[PDB]
Amino acid sequence: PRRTPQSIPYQDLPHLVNADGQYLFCRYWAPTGTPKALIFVSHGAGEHSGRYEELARMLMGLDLLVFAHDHVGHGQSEGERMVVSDFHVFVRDVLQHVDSMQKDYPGLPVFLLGHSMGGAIAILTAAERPGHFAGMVLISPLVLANPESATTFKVLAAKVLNSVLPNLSSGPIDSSVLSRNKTEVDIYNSDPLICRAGLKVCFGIQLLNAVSRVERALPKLTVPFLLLQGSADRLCDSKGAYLLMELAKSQDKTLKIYEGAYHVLHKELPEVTNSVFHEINMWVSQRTA
Ligand SMILES: COc1cccc(C(=O)N2CCN3C[C@@H](c4ccc(Cl)cc4)CC[C@@H]3C2)c1Br
Repeated sequence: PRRTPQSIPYQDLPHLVNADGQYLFCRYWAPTGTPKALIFVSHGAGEHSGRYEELARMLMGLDLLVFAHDHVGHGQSEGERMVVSDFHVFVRDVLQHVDSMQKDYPGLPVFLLGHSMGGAIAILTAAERPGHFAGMVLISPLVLANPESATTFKVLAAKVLNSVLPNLSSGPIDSSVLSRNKTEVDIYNSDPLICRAGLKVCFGIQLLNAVSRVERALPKLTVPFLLLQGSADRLCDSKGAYLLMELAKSQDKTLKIYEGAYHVLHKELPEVTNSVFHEINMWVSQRTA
């Protein structure tokens, strides 16, 4: 029996096998009756699908069937931790899962919800299939890197390093910049399914590839979207949210800025989290009625 990295047999859990023969752990939240729509939840770097329990329960409460998987190299899925052969693997695997759900629920509209790197994955998925998705909810999507981290000098130095020692790691991401809510920082720091090892050079290069690919995809993006962004985000720069609003061709695009908020808006100070849940609820409800 194939087992998760935590030694649990996949036969005990919801799962799928991707095109590379890797098992991905899956999570579902289905309503009691006929769903109004489907929504895939796309998590960020280093985290996993279980972090979306409360948001998913809210969406299921709106009669959507919510589905997710842990991206390769994350959570309870297989793969070396936080590495990927090419960023497109994440997009391909989302499309596999979406195609499987659409075959089981034909005719239902499908939405995407993505945070952080998961938001870049959602943008690239929707840009790969224009007109396929009904809408997207983006929570601090990866559109622009922190400008102090991604200078030309440092990107060229990382490309040189990647050519020699692709597995060399930097220090870990500073978890205190994820959220002003210190209880949520403590929860993040003690979740065994989160990867807090330093970012490997090779994966840093894939995240730079995601940024480059997102920029080229923006003029192909026509899907309706809700974009939520904190003004003090040190991981996905707020300028990227403004760039997405300017360059996406979508006729239905809305931005809400949370002044002073950090990166994980759905796990921020209660005033911010409650607003994020309310805005997503309203936006999805208006587009599923
Ligand atoms: C747990 O890891 C997490 C948690 C939360 C967010 C992220 C993430 O996606 N980022 C935070 C880093 N930044 C690094 C940046 C970069 C790479 C190489 C070089 Cl030379 C310079 C800059 C590319 C974009 C990513 C986005 C991660 Br990674």
